[PDB]
Amino acid sequence: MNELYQLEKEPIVGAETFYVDGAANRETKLGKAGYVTNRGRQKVVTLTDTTNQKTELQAIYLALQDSGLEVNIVTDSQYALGIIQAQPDQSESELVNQIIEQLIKKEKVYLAWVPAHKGIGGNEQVDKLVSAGIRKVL
Repeated sequence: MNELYQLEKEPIVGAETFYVDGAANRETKLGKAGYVTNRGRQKVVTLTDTTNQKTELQAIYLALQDSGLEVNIVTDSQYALGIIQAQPDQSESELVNQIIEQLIKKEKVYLAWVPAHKGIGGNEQVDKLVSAGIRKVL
């Protein structure tokens, strides 16, 4: 049970695989954020005052919404990496707070991110055709 859920954030013994990634202009803290679960689900949301990593944090809540018990939350965010991993049930960022509460009523989500911007679940060397849109990730 740990603090408020099963501290995973790393390779899980055997949990469902989920994706999480959103693009929202950091400089303005706004844009889109969605996810795709192994059940073939796809959602999207707008960011408000949320940092680049928080854009993925909000989206993180998505993969955590239909996650279930134990899933693999693949999200590009070194911030969540720091907070979302540190049981942010009530620490630092406010987003991770909501994300954890949901993580509480479940098992565990493997949250990972490696220096880049195109390393998530299903991308296929393409995000959403960036045409100078105002949804760049810092």
